Amino acid sequence: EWVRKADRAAGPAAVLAMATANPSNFYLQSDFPDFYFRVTRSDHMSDLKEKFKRICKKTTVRKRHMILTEEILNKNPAIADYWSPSLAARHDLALANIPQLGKEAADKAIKEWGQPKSKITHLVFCTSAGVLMPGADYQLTMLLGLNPSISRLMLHNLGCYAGGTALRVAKDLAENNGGARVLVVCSEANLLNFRGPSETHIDALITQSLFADGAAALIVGSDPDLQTESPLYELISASQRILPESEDAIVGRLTEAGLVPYLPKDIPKLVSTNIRSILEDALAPTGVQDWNSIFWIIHPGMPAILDQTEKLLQLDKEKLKATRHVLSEFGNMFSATVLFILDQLRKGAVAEGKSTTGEGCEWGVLFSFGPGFTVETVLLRSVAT
Amino acid sequence: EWVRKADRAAGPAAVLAMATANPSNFYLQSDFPDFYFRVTRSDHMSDLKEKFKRICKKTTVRKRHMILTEEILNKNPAIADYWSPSLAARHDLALANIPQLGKEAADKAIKEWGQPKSKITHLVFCTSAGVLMPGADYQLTMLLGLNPSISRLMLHNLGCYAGGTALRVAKDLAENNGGARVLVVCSEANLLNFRGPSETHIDALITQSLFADGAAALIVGSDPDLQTESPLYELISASQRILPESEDAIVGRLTEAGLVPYLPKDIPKLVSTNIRSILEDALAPTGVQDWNSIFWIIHPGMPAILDQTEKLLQLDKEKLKATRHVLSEFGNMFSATVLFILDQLRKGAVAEGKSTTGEGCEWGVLFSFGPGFTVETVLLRSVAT
Repeated sequence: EWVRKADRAAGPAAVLAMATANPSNFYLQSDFPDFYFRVTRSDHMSDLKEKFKRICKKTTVRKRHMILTEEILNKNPAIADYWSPSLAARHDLALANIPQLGKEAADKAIKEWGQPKSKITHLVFCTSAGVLMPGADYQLTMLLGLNPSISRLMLHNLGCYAGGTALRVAKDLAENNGGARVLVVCSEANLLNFRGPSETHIDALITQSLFADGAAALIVGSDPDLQTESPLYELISASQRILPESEDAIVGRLTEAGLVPYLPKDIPKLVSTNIRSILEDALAPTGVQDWNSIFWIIHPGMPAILDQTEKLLQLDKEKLKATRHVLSEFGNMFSATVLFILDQLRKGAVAEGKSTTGEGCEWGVLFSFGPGFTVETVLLRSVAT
Repeated sequence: EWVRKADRAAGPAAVLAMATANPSNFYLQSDFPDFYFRVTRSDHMSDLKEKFKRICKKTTVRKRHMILTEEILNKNPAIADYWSPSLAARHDLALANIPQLGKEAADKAIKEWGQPKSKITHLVFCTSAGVLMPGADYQLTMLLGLNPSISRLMLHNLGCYAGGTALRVAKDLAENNGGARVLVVCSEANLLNFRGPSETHIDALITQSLFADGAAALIVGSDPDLQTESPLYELISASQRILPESEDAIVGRLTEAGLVPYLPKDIPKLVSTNIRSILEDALAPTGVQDWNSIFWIIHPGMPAILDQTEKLLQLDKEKLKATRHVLSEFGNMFSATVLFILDQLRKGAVAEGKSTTGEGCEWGVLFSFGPGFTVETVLLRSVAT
């Protein structure tokens, strides 16, 4: 059966360009326990700093970019406390930084893409760093001079899986609308989550060892003009799932003092229990049988999950190389992290001279997660280099 | 040119079912100035109550449903103050009420629809009443027993235009995915916006005369099974637009004390300046030339805009009947209001015995607005009754 093309697109959505950006300011992880416990006026919790020193080392993170400088925290001490009224201050920083960081990545993706901005017909903007009305999607549209008639989808506070949601959304936008070009921006920062330490909230302390700032921007479109556009990946399928028996696994409470996390259930075991059949279902239409014949993007919000999945599916230790590089060099930038990893995977495949944007593989899987417990899974097809 | 149907849908997205729900508790507008100034411990502002009495009369609102009872406000006095730290309390009420109110409307829409819940493949959930992680989309999925693999899009804090966004989103979800059935829920309440009066913030006081609680639920799907499903409307086009010279027209600041509005620019003039060409562009593919040969849904967040548009396009005074009925009986329920109006328009067309779900008209326009200044415009096609 055939249908008239009419106003729709013929073929699957493709990533046509990708780029990332971060705040200029960064912290080496080796320096962070000292910096953190100083600026939060918590140097007296010697035994807690010792726990934090161990937490920070086991993250395998090396540096993290952050908007929050010692100077900004000094001018906003409520942000540095464990729990003081500070939401308005955090949202003032979000308005000054999140759309701007998104534009830095968007400029670079549009440059790689090579087409004029006026051909962008849709914008998907994800952030958990600040609820703005109008949103950062609006502010970015104004800063970039995009068409005022652009179709925007603003995704506030989905949490760490939203990079998968953004691709899932962009796929239908691109495929249903002939000529549509979708600018996808995940722009993230710890502005809502950053706070001082508490001996009674170790979960919250662990998040201070991992979360970081950064933005990723993509152009997604179907029916590429192969004379002016160069696909990097195809978005073949995109699915979302609540895992069984995962009620309240990850909760984020938005309060007067910003975002406060609550993580009672064991996240690594939840993923291990379910990852295999989720990826089997994803790979079912490809006829792949070797876990090592595909490329990998796994959200690294809990580094232990990377090791455990690697062992479980018996992956070649180079499979998660791009994933671990981003974790080491940038930390967990919330929903943007899997898109950083995608770009790093592409750049390493090209630099190392492989045959496909998927490190020589044809098929690939992108997997991220967050509150629900929710898992976003994307089936990707590489392109010949 | 033709394309293989493959996994996509053949025809345009259709509304297949619709229903609404509200909190049991309501307030007659004639009683509200007394109730409001009492519970906010503000009876001493006699001159402000007098302004409020006049504001409430000119709204043309008759009743409003609200979660907030005198009892709840007594147990949460910070909510009743103009500006006291209260976000966590407001979000506790959101978690206890917003997904639940959405389920009340969803149950009724699914009943009208007549198919099993397990055929729902997508959920679009809009609210500005509380940022939850996981969102009310998750909570509703759990309360309704929807498939854990449902594709959800959670839309937090877009503001009053999100009813148009929800239809715009559902359209692409339905049309790009063969067999997809999209549950659309706008569930809204004043939980973030409700506060005591200030002589120095008249804008905030006006919003207390209009905002109300309610949920609307729709089933949206392409390729209806005409032996089991009965389309009510077709979603023919859906567009979003930032109006020129409208920077900061509507701003909503999410603070320690909840949502605080800021409305410097003149909203009625902004709409009047731009409405006509926006609707002409919407109607361009229909060949309609008579503004009175189409049916109407206009977001009634500012009642003055209804009169002014009516005069400007010289509408038959019955055109905005369904719109004004919802405003009178329910007030402004944020993004849900245009969907209430759509359902009222359908119910009145059937009850009054007209030839189409569009009061006998073929084409219709749905127009809502909010921060940006953003306008969402939907072109609807009715169905023979």
